[PDB]
Amino acid sequence: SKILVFGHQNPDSDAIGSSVAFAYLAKEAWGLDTEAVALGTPNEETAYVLDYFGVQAPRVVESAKAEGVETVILTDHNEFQQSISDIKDVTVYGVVDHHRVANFETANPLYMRLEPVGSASSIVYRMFKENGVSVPKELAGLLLSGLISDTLLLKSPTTHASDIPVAKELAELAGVNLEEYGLEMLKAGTNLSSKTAAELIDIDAKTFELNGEAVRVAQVNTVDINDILARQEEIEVAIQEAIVTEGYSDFVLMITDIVNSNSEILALGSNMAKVEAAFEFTLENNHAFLAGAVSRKKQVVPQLTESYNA
Amino acid sequence: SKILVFGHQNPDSDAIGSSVAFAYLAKEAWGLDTEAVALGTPNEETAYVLDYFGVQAPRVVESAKAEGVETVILTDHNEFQQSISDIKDVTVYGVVDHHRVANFETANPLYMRLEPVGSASSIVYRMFKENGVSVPKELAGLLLSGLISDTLLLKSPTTHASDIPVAKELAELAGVNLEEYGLEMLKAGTNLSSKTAAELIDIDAKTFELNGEAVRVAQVNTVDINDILARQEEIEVAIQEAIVTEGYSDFVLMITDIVNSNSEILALGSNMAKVEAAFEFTLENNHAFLAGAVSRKKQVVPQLTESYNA
Ligand SMILES: N[C@@H](Cc1c[nH]c2ccccc12)C(=O)O
Ligand SMILES: N[C@@H](Cc1c[nH]c2ccccc12)C(=O)O
Ligand SMILES: [Mg+2]
Ligand SMILES: [Mg+2]
Ligand SMILES: [Mn+2]
Ligand SMILES: [Mn+2]
Ligand SMILES: [Mn+2]
Ligand SMILES: [Mn+2]
Repeated sequence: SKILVFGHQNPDSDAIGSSVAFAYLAKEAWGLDTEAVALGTPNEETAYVLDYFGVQAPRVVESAKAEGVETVILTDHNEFQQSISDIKDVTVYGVVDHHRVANFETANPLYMRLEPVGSASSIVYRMFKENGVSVPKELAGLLLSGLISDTLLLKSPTTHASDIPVAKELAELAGVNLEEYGLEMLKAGTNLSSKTAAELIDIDAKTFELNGEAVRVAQVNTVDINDILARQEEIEVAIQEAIVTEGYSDFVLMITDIVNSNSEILALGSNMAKVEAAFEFTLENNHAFLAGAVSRKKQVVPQLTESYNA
Repeated sequence: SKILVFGHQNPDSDAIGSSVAFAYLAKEAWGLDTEAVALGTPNEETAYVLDYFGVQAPRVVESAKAEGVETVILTDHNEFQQSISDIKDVTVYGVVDHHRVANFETANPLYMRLEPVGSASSIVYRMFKENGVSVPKELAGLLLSGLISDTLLLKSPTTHASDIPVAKELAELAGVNLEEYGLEMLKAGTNLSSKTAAELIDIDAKTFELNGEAVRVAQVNTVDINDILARQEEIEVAIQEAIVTEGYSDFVLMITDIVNSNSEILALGSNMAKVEAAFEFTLENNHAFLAGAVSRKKQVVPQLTESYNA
């Protein structure tokens, strides 16, 4: 009785790693019929991880029905609007995630395992351990990347103390130096020249349903804010097209400096006041600086989730 | 930083056991400041368990604000309408449960641990084991009861294979014979003479939000269906009062024979067709027989959840 295992739309290092990693555990521990698949082309960062360990990027799926499957397992997400296209007409078997919970419901009791930690991979790893399954080296690689990717080499305000031992142990199992491998994959994600302003606002974006509204929050990684601020024009022309065509209410863009841990916010839409409220700032020409922010999940989502209700 | 730990409204053996059991683990494993409390007077069954092991029933709480607490941990439930009165203005720290998920959302990532097993207590026990904490005898007692109560001495279609070892091991730790203690507590819950038809429809009931509707599903334990069917009149007079006063759309009552594993369904409301659909049966005089049903969570909820949508 076949089961797909996947990450969210616009899939990322953590999203792919955790998902793939686990389809393996499930088979070996409980002899389930799990096949890890994904909902998109890997990003430039994941590409590098995938090629660095010589794993093939997981095939891209359309809908469960297309695969003739009714039962799934979600990793790194749970919000129905972020999931596979036909998530309403399937059974969720199990969820392994590290996000807040919204727009998620079921008919029957499932397995869930959510912990608030720096990645969804740190959990899958910990779970490999509870069931005495040895991690192949190459999954130790993916999993690790997942954790580096998500935490920005263990310095995001999402890094939990539980992550640190997890780091040592994985790096070792992968045969890389942590400090040394970390920078060189993180670099691979800051190359934004291969991307047109259309694709750019959509390397890493998610839809949120705040209080009636569809708000779409996107993030990019860079070493220099003004590179993207020099592309402001097209970037905005692209953003507008998205809001019209998709029926978003607003769009929010985090231009994160991973070297200094800051972001610039670029936002347009009908609810600008709701945005400024969430950030105690002023959009000068559609944007503003936000000092020390790198986490969408801890420094963006909760705040919007509040000022859109208030 | 104080944290309440509790079961659902109309609290039961599993609801109290699991909740109490865990407030202990949390303290001893992670030194949290958890105090187990509950939202009602124990039922006649739990009473017997509580007195059999000499534990005091947990104080009854009004609202978190009344206790000056903002952070909670839910066991044996998750549906906001089944929880403490002010669950919207608190932070959910963690959830340990074995039900489907609905009407549940958060602002931040939490701990969840849901598994589909015969009780929420079988999970707390298993969890005591992952963290090398010895269970006091008397918590081994509560936990066990929780699992017996919920499964009807391991014969409900909710008993998982994972429950059986859990049973042996707990019974032993409690110093009771499983077969022998099981019947004598289960008996304690079938005494429905101490209850007026008002209280009767509300020993064990939960509200469900199916597709706009408020449907309220109640269950009783008996050794003889016709005892309750002989009380039909008042029982119905009481039911009506509930539907008017609360603004339910319909009421459903499972008259479960725990000796033979059957239930009689007694239902009134605006959506009778939606009910009959879910059960392939005909209400003769507001009721009908349903052969082999004992589980609200596996044989009632999913079916309504479907015919109310269909
Ligand atoms: N078959 C697995 C199911 C499971 C356990 N934990 C999970 C977490 C997520 C998804 C599925 C699971 C088991 O017996 O343990
Ligand atoms: N403080 C606990 C938190 C926790 C783990 N599992 C949980 C399940 C439910 C609620 C809380 C928890 C820990 O460090 O592990
Ligand atoms: Mg991310
Ligand atoms: Mg029950
Ligand atoms: Mn992710
Ligand atoms: Mn992640
Ligand atoms: Mn319960
Ligand atoms: Mn229960």
